[PDB]
Amino acid sequence: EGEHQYLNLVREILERGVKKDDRTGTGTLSIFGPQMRFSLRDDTIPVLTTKKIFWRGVVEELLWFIRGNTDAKELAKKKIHIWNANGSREFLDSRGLYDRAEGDLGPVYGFQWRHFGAEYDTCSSDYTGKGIDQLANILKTLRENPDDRRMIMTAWNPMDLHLMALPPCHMTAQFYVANGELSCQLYQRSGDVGLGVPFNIASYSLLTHLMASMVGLKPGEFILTLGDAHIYNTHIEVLKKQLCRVPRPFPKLRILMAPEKIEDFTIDMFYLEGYQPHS
Amino acid sequence: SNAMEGEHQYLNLVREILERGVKKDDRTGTGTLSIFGPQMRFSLRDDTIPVLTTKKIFWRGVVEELLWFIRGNTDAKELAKKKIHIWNANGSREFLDSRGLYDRAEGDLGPVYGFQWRHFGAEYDTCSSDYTGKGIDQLANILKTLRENPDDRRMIMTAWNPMDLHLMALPPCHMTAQFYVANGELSCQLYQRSGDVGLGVPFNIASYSLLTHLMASMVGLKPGEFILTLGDAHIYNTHIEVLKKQLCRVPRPFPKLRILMAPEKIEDFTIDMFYLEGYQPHS
Ligand SMILES: O=c1ccn([C@H]2C[C@H](O)[C@@H](COP(=O)(O)O)O2)c(=O)[nH]1
Ligand SMILES: O=c1ccn([C@H]2C[C@H](O)[C@@H](COP(=O)(O)O)O2)c(=O)[nH]1
Repeated sequence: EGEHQYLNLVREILERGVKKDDRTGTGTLSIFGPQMRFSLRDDTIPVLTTKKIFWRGVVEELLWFIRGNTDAKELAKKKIHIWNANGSREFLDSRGLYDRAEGDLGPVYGFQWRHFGAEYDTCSSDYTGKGIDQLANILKTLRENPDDRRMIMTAWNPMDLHLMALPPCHMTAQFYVANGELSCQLYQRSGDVGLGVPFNIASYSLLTHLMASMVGLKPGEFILTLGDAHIYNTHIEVLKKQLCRVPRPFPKLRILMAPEKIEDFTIDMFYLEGYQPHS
Repeated sequence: SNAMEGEHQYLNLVREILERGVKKDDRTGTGTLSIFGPQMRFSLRDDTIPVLTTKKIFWRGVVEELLWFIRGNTDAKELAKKKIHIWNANGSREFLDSRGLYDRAEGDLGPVYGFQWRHFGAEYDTCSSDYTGKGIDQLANILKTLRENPDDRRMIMTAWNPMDLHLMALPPCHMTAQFYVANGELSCQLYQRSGDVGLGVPFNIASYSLLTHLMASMVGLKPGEFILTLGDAHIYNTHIEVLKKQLCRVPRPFPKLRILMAPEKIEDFTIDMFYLEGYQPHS
């Protein structure tokens, strides 16, 4: 049912979610363990049509993850300011990272993907050949042994959590191949269904399409498995309004080229075709 | 996944892989029927524990393997002493040599499951080594969080340590678990990257459901649900006919777990402290 899976999850949380408080104390409606499956066949990419998704933000954040970058200032340079708050002096101080420079998020997401286990210094440091390159290893495995049942990429490193501005949310992904098609399952421990989740869906779906082009496979499915899937009490009314919007068909991703190395992908190499969101 | 489908979810999953699974080769290439991403949900309410009734589950094996994980133990010889021989093959001289672990003593599985639960990040020496206060005790940290901040969305326990994989006899299967609390009920979701639906999966279901029941008793919570999320869910070509025969079996109601006491520390639980009530499997 495509987008209707997302909209039915919103509906389910509104109707059956339990009243649960978050870190600050801000209330949520919550359910545990829901799953959503999106077809990536016929170039489809699940970018929501009932709300306009910040596609440029999705792309730049992903490429920044793929490069193994952790400097929020590098995103701020591209006019993507989604990570600036968690890289602020006041926020880093609140986490006990007083020595850490402004915008230096620590060994978050991408650093774990490309350099798992490497000793973190700063965001500007040279990490070439440091730690375990999980992403490069998955790409080599998809080319040489696509039936492998261990194609895991994790950002969940218990030893580095204290060094991160925030612990990973979209924490573990698994890759799978069947009938020349690449599928991805993301385990996400916590999901703000109203804000973060639509962005995570577009992000990992883009990652799967990009990875498929790297290894001569076709995109299959993207599965999002959530832990605590919740709606903030402040979002209920705006989400109720979004539920009345009739979805339009999902856009198609057009990849113009794939470079030799996945970290050399630029926003110019691919684009959304027929993206018609509600205004 | 729907909680009150009980054992029918499992029988529907077997039927699903049988009818819709793709022909996929494994490590050796023995052949499987495979599907990606299926989920099962089991209610642990009213003391229910999802131990399959369409096939007899080795309950004593489930229990002793779990307690051995909870203790952070990795010596297959310690399991063998309890007449549980399920890990003996992967601890054998021939198998350890096949993994390039020639220096490794027989039965020493390396930093597998339980060692990661209790000592994530600790430097592994042998199975007999003293690891008291070494590495990150994920299980003890989850238990403290369940007592102090049950709404926490970071109660993760992982065995997936990329740096230790080469030291293990086998990479972790049941790799990451998340805990959750709502209305005084404890739920567990397990992410399992690979599942042999015919053999390992029924055992993993009973194992993590037992762990949830045990953890709840430790922290004054009631068991809620156990969610199993699979990556590659498969059936080996050699099991197709035996599984088709199991599909003709009508499930009986699930047994109930009776916990007599909970010790101060979870690693001090013994098989004598709890038992299965009304377990009626097909013979
Ligand atoms: O990619 C992300 C990152 C964060 N969040 C949301 C989930 C929670 O509402 C919040 C993080 O809070 P904790 O789960 O860490 O408490 O941000 C997402 O939805 N997606
Ligand atoms: O707790 C476990 C451990 C293993 N397996 C099965 C899954 C696979 O059939 C096999 C392990 O093989 P790989 O996924 O590592 O290739 O054992 C399970 O079902 N459950």
